[PDB]
Amino acid sequence: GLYVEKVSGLRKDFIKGVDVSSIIALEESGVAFYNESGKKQDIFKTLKEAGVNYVRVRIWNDPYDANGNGYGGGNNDLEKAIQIGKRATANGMKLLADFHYSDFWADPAKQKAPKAWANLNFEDKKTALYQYTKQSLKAMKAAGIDIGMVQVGNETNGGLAGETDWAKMSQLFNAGSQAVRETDSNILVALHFTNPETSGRYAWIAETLHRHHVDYDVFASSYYPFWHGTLKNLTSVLTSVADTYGKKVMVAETSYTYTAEDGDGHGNTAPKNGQTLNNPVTVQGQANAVRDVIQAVSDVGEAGIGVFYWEPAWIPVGPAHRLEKNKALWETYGSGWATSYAAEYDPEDAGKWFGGSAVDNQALFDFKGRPLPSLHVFQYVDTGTP
Ligand SMILES: OC[C@H]1O[C@@H](O[C@@H]2[C@H](O)[C@@H](O)[C@H](O[C@@H]3[C@H](O)[C@@H](O)[C@H](O)O[C@@H]3CO)O[C@@H]2CO)[C@H](O)[C@@H](O)[C@H]1O
Ligand SMILES: OC[C@H]1O[C@@H](O[C@@H]2[C@H](O)[C@@H](O)[C@H](O)O[C@@H]2CO)[C@H](O)[C@@H](O)[C@H]1O
Ligand SMILES: [Ca+2]
Repeated sequence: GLYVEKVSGLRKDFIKGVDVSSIIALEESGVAFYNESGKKQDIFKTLKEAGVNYVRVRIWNDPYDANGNGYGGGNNDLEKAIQIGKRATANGMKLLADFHYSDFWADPAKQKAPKAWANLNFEDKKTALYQYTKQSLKAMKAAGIDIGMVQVGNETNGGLAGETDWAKMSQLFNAGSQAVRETDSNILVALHFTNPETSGRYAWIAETLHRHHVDYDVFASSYYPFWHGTLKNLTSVLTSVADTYGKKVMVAETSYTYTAEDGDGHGNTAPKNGQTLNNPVTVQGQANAVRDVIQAVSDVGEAGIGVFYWEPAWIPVGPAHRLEKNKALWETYGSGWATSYAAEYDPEDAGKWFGGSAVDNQALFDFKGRPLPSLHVFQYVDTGTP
């Protein structure tokens, strides 16, 4: 019964991606995924069949404490990035390596230097970042992974690898870019920012990137309708960057709630009083939201290259009523957004909120691993529903 209005002007090579970085921790936690028919199947195969043509994976330098206890949130390191990349290429999908350049979650409020770079002077940290990127990419190439793009940083609105001065951040951006350029000329270099609704922000950032000669191809943006303003604004601010600086643009992260229920007992990020919810919290609502961001980015014209849905399969390791049993799994496999072992690195946030999935209700799969009708949105935006 799913309905999808055809996206007008959508290019045939539009990037349709998903970030399923938590897939490895989940599978080790016992979680399983299925396909339409209902038979266990590799999620990457189901994604390919759904029309997805790109996979994004977050990479933390060393997301573990001194003893090796994972910080959680998927315990995403280079090693899991290779596992995911291999399965992505094996299923005909390009890879987007997303380097946070930190040992844990990197966002507007958190851009902590990796423990190894904790006390390196700026010069040495820069070359370490360049080196890390270079070696990581080479390990992926060696694994035969088809890399189509690299994100030098994740939501670096106010910092990167412990740095907050934009003159220094730019040098770090170039150190990362350098590595990518040396690895493969065909790999697109992306920079990722968020909060597009903030007046003049993206215009200021783009101009600053230009004044510091940062070498990049894609100006990426997060876009969560709950807090980031209108689609009209998104298109407007991305088009401005595109036309003024000749860059490509895209949405590196987006999602929507298909249900108000919490599937694993650990409070979800959305929905919540105060959040802007222009679509009904249903499977159709979710599908309309995705379809609309795709339209919004496509409306940018030449420069709008794609949209990545963030974590469409971070489903529960168990029902909400088995909360205590779930905690054990989140703790042991880091299949939750964070573990108590991350308190040493991030006492402020992870330190007091560690637990399970905060987005199980925004997946494109149900709590049991079955694909929701909304997964079809990737195929239907080209033609629309029959
Ligand atoms: O569980 C209900 C509560 O969740 C809190 O959110 C927690 C952290 O405060 C939040 O930073 C974290 O977000 C993770 C990561 O830091 C972020 O960059 C990324 O985009 O999402 C991650 C989670 O998917 O999530 C935890 C979850 O407990 C809310 O702050 C609190 O109000 C309440 O909703
Ligand atoms: O990780 C969650 C989420 O954070 C958003 O940014 C919030 C807030 O909305 C901003 O106004 C604030 O400046 O920074 C915080 C981060 O703590 C960000 O815009 C989203 O894309 C997500 O990263
Ligand atoms: Ca939950």
